Amino acid sequence: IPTVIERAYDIYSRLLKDRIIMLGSQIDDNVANSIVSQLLFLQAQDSEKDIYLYINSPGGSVTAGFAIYDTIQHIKPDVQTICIGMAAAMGSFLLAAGAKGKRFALPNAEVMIHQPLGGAQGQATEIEIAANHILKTREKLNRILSERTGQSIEKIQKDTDRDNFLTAEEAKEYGLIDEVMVPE
Amino acid sequence: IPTVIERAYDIYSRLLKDRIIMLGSQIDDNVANSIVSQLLFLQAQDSEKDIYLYINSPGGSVTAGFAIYDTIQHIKPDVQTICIGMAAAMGSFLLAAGAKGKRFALPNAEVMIHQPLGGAQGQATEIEIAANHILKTREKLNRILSERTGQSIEKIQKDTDRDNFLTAEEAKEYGLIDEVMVPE
Amino acid sequence: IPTVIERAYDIYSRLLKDRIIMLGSQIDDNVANSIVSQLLFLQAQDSEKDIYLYINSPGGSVTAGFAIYDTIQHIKPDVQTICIGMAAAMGSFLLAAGAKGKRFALPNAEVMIHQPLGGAQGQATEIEIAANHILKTREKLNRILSERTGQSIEKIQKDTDRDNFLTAEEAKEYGLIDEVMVPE
Amino acid sequence: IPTVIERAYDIYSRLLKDRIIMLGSQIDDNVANSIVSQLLFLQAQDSEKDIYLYINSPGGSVTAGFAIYDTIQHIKPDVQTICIGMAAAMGSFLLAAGAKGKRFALPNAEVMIHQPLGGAQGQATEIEIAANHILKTREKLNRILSERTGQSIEKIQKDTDRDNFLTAEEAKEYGLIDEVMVPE
Amino acid sequence: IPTVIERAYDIYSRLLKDRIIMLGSQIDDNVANSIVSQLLFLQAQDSEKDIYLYINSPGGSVTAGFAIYDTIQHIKPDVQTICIGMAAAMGSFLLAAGAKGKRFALPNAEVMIHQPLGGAQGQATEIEIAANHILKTREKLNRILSERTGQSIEKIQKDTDRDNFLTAEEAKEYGLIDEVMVPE
Amino acid sequence: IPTVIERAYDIYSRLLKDRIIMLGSQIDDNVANSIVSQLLFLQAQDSEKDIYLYINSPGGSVTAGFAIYDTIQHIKPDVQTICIGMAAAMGSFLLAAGAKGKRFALPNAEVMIHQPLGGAQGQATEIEIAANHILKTREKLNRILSERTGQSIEKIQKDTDRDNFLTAEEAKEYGLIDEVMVPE
Amino acid sequence: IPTVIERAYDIYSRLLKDRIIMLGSQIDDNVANSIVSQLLFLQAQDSEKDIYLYINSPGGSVTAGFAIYDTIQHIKPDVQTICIGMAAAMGSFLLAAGAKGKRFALPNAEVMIHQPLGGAQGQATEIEIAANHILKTREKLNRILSERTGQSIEKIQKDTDRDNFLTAEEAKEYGLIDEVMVPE
Amino acid sequence: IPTVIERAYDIYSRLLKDRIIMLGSQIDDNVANSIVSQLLFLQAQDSEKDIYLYINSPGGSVTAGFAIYDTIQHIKPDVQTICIGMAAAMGSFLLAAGAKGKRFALPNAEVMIHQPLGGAQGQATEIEIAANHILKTREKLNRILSERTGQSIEKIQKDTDRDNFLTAEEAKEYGLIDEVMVPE
Amino acid sequence: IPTVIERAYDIYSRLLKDRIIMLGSQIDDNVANSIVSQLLFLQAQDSEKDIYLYINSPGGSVTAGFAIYDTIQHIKPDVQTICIGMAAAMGSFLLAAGAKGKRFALPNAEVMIHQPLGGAQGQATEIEIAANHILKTREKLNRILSERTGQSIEKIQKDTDRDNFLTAEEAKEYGLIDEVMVPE
Amino acid sequence: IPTVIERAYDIYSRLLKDRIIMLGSQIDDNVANSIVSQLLFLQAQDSEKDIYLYINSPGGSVTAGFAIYDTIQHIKPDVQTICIGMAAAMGSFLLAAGAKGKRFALPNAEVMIHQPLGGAQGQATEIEIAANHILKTREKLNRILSERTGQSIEKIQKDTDRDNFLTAEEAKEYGLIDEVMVPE
Amino acid sequence: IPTVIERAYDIYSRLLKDRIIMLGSQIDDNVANSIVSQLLFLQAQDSEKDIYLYINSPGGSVTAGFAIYDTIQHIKPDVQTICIGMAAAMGSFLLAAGAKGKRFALPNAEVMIHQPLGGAQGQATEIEIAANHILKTREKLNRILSERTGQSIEKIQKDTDRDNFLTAEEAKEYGLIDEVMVPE
Repeated sequence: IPTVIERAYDIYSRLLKDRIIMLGSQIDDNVANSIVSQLLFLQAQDSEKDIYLYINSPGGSVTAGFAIYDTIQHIKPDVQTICIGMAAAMGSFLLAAGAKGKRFALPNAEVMIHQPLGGAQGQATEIEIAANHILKTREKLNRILSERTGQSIEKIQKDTDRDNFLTAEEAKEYGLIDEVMVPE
Repeated sequence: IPTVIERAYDIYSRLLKDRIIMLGSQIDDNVANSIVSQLLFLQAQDSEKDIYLYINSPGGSVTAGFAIYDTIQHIKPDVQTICIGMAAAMGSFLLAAGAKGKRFALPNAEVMIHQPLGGAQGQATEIEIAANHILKTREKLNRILSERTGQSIEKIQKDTDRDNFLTAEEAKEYGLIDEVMVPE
Repeated sequence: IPTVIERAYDIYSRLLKDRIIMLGSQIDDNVANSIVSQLLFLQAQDSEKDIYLYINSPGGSVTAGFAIYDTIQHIKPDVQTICIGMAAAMGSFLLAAGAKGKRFALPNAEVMIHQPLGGAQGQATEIEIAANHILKTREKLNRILSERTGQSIEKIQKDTDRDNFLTAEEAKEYGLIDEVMVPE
Repeated sequence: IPTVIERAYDIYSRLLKDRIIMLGSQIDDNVANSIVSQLLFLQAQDSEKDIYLYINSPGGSVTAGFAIYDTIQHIKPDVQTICIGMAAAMGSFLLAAGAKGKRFALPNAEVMIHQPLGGAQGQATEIEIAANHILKTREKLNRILSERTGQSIEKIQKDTDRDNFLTAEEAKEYGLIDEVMVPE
Repeated sequence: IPTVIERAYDIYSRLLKDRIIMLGSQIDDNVANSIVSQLLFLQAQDSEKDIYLYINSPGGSVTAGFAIYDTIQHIKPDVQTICIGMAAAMGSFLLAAGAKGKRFALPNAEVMIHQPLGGAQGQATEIEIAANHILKTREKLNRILSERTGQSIEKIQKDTDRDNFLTAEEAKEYGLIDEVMVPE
Repeated sequence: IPTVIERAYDIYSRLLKDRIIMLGSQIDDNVANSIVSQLLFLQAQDSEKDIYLYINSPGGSVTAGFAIYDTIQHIKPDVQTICIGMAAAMGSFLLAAGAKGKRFALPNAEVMIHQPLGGAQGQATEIEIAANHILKTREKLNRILSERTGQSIEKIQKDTDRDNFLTAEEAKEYGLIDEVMVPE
Repeated sequence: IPTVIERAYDIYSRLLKDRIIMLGSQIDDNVANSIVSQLLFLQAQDSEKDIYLYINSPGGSVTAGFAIYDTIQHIKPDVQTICIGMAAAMGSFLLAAGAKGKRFALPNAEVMIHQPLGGAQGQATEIEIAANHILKTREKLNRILSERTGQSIEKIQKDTDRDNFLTAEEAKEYGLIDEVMVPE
Repeated sequence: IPTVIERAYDIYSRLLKDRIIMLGSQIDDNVANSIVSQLLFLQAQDSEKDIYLYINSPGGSVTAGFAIYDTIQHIKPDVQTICIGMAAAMGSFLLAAGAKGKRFALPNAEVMIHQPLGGAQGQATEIEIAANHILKTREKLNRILSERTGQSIEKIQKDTDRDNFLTAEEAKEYGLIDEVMVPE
Repeated sequence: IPTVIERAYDIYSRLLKDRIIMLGSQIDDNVANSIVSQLLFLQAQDSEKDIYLYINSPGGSVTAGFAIYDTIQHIKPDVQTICIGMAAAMGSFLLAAGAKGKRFALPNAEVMIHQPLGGAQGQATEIEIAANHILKTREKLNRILSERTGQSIEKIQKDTDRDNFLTAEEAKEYGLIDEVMVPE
Repeated sequence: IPTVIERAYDIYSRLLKDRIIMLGSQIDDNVANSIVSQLLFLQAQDSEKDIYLYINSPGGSVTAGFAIYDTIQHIKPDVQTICIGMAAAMGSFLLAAGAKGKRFALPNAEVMIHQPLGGAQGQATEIEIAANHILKTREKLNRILSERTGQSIEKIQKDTDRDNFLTAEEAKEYGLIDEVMVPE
Repeated sequence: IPTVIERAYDIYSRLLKDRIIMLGSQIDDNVANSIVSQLLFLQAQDSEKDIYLYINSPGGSVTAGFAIYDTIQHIKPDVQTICIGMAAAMGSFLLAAGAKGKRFALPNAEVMIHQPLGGAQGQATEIEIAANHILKTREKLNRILSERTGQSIEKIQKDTDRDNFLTAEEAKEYGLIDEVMVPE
């Protein structure tokens, strides 16, 4: 909303100039499309200086999440992830997707992990196709999460059966983040 | 709707007196509950004289259908099934469930068979449970249909993949009915 | 709506006692189910004395109509058809379905014939299936109409491409009715 | 609404016993169907004693009106028509359709005549068919009205171009009624 | 819906005369009130001759179910339970509540068990109260179910975590029913 | 819903003949008005033989409840109260209002007590008047409840601050009922 | 809304130039995302000169509030908090989170504290998870509030059971603010 | 809406340059937030030259009003208030809040004072809290009004019981304004 | 949404300066019209340097898709296609439409192919026209897909009968893409 | 949507600078008013250099279409028409209206021709006026189409009776376009 | 919609620079306000050089029309009117209001004239007032139209009784326009 002088920016654009990206909403195709564009742009500016991705998100579309995830992995700069407020579902997935050693959460931020949600309507055959797809998506999520937390696929499976709320400390213990940023 | 004298009946009740049951609507728990009750009543009246079930139905709930199906098989009297207009989905299933040799259709009546429809919302686990259930329901339907038409399970599976519209002649050929009642 | 004494009837029931059936509405599964029931009941009462079906109807469900059509052909008594007001679409089909020599229309009654309407939603394959089904239903209707009017299938096809309004005299000329009842 | 003893009637049924029919609503297929049924019933009871049709109606379906009209002409008993309140559009058409010499109005009743209303949606071809039909219906209405009032088709055409409100005296002068019933 | 002569009954009341009760809908306060009232009436008629409760129900209100359950246990007559179609959730609970040795299902009937569903809105304190209540209700349900199936509380808890669909044979194996009524 | 023969009743009327009243719904003016009428009628029939009031109710209007409460106290017959399913709020108030020594609950019935709910919209002065009224209503309820359970006003006040769920045993311990009817 | 010249600003941006942030709305993810961004930007500009946060807010999302809270604590500059109008719920939480000695309220500003609100729908297990989470969230809030006011956890718990409205003086007395700014 | 050149302004901004603020709408949190910001900005520009607040408002949120009121009293410049059109409820409150000797109304402007409005939903306890809060708010309003008009608290209480419409002269007589600006 | 300095751009425009186009939404006439314009503009800028089209789309209008497809083939520069997130239906069609050797997907991107969806309402003749058109469209799509993947028309037809979800690797194996971009 | 630098343009304006006009939407009075303005402006710039009109449109208002049509014929520069995606109804009319020899379609673009659609509500007289108007409009359209394609009026009449889908090649064969632009 | 460079304009403003006004919408108070303003502006710029008013309008408010009409007559420059597409009702009124000798239509443009439309609700006296006013407005319209076309008031009255559609040639013959602009 508010504007800054230098030429005129909105507050987010001003921060973007310092290689900061704010994710402050649910993740859908628009948000993903914006985040990805910001990442590509920041790389084209300087492919050495690393990027800061603040995350306060309830989650959202799994494929939209992957567009962000893959883009983070694909670019040269390290992307630091900093969780403020809440990082849930696909949000926490992205939190854990920051460059290793540079994934943070503020002391009172919360992390939640759980299985993906979906739906299927129609013929038995169609429902089967949808069910297979969502189960396959869960495997893919769990696999990549296993790699980035160091937890086994079996433990992830069990821990994400229902909503699982984690404190910043517990999140660190789990391997979703590296450090909880103690007040300076 | 209209009334007959003898004591006063509505037209359907009057026909019930002659052991005739009209199925003229979609199949849901109320309809099943009424059809089942009529069947049990008719048996208590006379367990020898057979029963006439006219069927003009687009189908409906699979479990509500099975209430009717199982009740037909469970009582002593033979239940003749006569398709007028249309017998689709669970409706055609019930057509096929009449006493062997006594399943009829009028010359211009239509029969349609296809796979069951359903839906699943929520977690991956939840969707899987629903998917398994509807696929299991399809096997059950196909198995019972195989027994009453004499067609193989494999053929039924292929033939019900999409909407399959059958003429009265084709329905006899298929083994869903025994005879097409030629005008007297 | 109104009641008659003898025991108490509604006006339609009173007329049913004289073997008169009123069709005064669009044709759907409920209406068909009731008309069919009346026909079956009337035959059980006396299978010789013929039946009077007055028709004032804009049409409706093709399958519902066939339930009626087939039942008329199936029972022993002749069913006279008498068109008052309007007999359109499936309504004029049934007008033409009365016993030969006993299909009437009052002088200012109207008849309208046209092709069947429908709809299809979804995948290309599904639309195809629906399209084939409605084309096949049209052939069925045209064939039967051909038989009852004496007009060729080709002429019927052409004449029902769009809405075709006929006067009582034109309907007689076409072979949909036999006589126009001149005022007594 | 209210009930009378003798066996139990509703008020309209009690009056039907005296060969009185009440038309107190707009004319549609249900209403027609009921009025027609009453007429046929009354004839079957006694084909000599004449019938009283009270009319208070804003009009309605032209075809539904013709069902009534043609039925009045077709039966043996004279039908007196007595306008109370308002007889408009198809309503006034029916008022004029009573047996000659026996078409009445009460002193403060109103009559209104005007052209038929309708609609057409779709392709140019479709609109043309609809336009032709409604113009033909207007000719039909004007022709019959000419016959019953004694006014020329050209005068009727001009007088019904817009809404035309008539007093009871003016209605008599026009030939829609024979007598205005002066208070006894 | 339909009527039987003897005096006039509706089909359900006619069956009630033979000590049969139909449960054909979801269970709520109205349904319970009715079922309870039936049971009380049947007992007052004869406290020896046992009662037949047909069940085809998706379930519903837990407390409404308990009104039924407790009334079954409270009256003198044995209450046979016969599952037709589907008995799910509180439905299957009532199925299992029949007199021991007299709990049946038809061959293609389905049974489903799962945990109770609820909701809580408002302050943290309020949500806690609601959570405690529903957990307590679960214990109550599992405890009584344990008693009637012979399965341990721990196994019930695990088996009802998600939707659990059972065939008639599986239901008997589980101890929800005693016999699957083979077609006679 | 269902009908019984003797002359024809609905099930509830048949039970009313045995002095049994079913309360199976929320309590509002209509329900109160009906229960009150049933009580007055039963008294007029026989002022000695006591009455049975089954209660499965989530509660409802406080004043409607009092109409019932006061009528119970005002009539000569003892009114037994039997809780099946759930008696909450004004429901449990009525439960406790039965003749002392004859207030029962079935083993798995639930009781819930809590403070009354309301609303006020408008001017400060208006809101004050509403607030005073609802607080005065709470005192009245607590006072009467104190008298019938033997618990102190202060204890009631504290125990009804939030929703308070009670088992049948707990309800007996509290003094809301006298006995829990163990299965016969 | 309005614009200021210097280059063009909206009024809020103009104030942001002087290190003033306006919180004039309910707190959600957008608002948090903006406030946080403003804070980060202000720090990058000058990490010594302190920041002014005006608060007129009814509250909102607890996690969104924490994103703000943690950011305030994380940055170098002191953040003064000044309550104008109303600071309620998470609003008053943030008011109390300003740098010690620099938390103000205007003389007629109001503060309101109460427990967090939430909801849970679904299975007993799911409701339990939600209940536990909100109860934990309350502990977290009470703990941090205890630290910043100097009141014991037990007192906070009691004082936030229901809505608790405080004047500016009472808020200072409570330790939510340090000073009430007397008119200059 | 319209734009002025100098650099481009909207009309309001152009006036803001001359230290004029327009309040032309109902008072809510946005409006207050904007007015407050304008006030703070104007002071930062020049803390001597006084400020013009034109008021045409039906009133609105009491707390939003107090954010404006307190900011007026807190800043150094005098704030002149000029009522054009209508100043009602919180609107007239703010009118009376301008610097003494500099509160104006145009000759035909209207002022209306009345008590505050609100609402309370829920438990008796909850309604009581809300009632107390709104009564306390009314005292606060009345007290501050008494101070600025010179009328006793008792007189204000009586005069604001219902809607009280005042002419500009009557408003001056009451002490809400100092002068009515006679046309120049 | 956010802004960049150099002159002021939005983030997408900034990327367009580097010949990058973002497709991050469903495909309709507006989106196509924008994408086409971007392509034409980029060619007028430089007809040698190739273009980057990122694709994260659920698909959409087939004709709108073809506007893009044809424009890609029509312009001189090579158009690289890079799938991030999901490319489904017409989305995946466009993916496969990039310059050969320059069609990519990120490791966790998904591709889905299936037949086109549509609808038909109205007369039999009209439905037939619609059915023919959509079948013809499917042939067109399969044919072009066959050319770009190197798979046979027959295999495409079978593979697209229902929803077919593909991993990045599977998509490469199919011939939809050339390379999966491994993290750098 | 996106912006280009040089001074700042939106992408369409940038293309307008090169005498390109995009028609990407249905045709109504706004769209027409814009396209017309663009044509007039482009002429005032340079009356020799010809203009490029890209067309992807489902059609729309016939009179709006004529505003565009007539303006194309009225200005000096040749207007090239290029169909991308789809040109239906009035869309395809405008496609055919480009300067002879300069009417193009991309290889997979579709063209559709059919009769105009409309509606008429009201009196018979009113419907007749509407019907005449739309028939006259069809003649006008067919006439002008005849002139530009070289097909006879009678052929156009027949070919546009229903929806008529054409490929790019077929469109060329028909004389709607001159060339199909083969990929360069 | 689109933008032109010189300083930046929208297309309409660019054309306004050349003294061209586009009327491409229904006429209401906004549209009138805008057109009027453009006229006053153009006059202030140069009161000699004449103005071009293009008209494609279905009509609208009669008083809004008159604001435009009177403004045209009041200003010094000649206003040419050019009808493109359609000029109906108040649209055609304005077309005829252009400077004599400078009222044009393009060859395929349509003109339609008819009486004004309105409505009146309420008391007999209120309806009378409305009726008188709309009749007086018709006289006013007809009188002015008479003056500008040279047709008599009686002919106008007759010709506008119903919708009257005119071709460009017919319009010229009627005197609504002077010339039809043949393609250059």
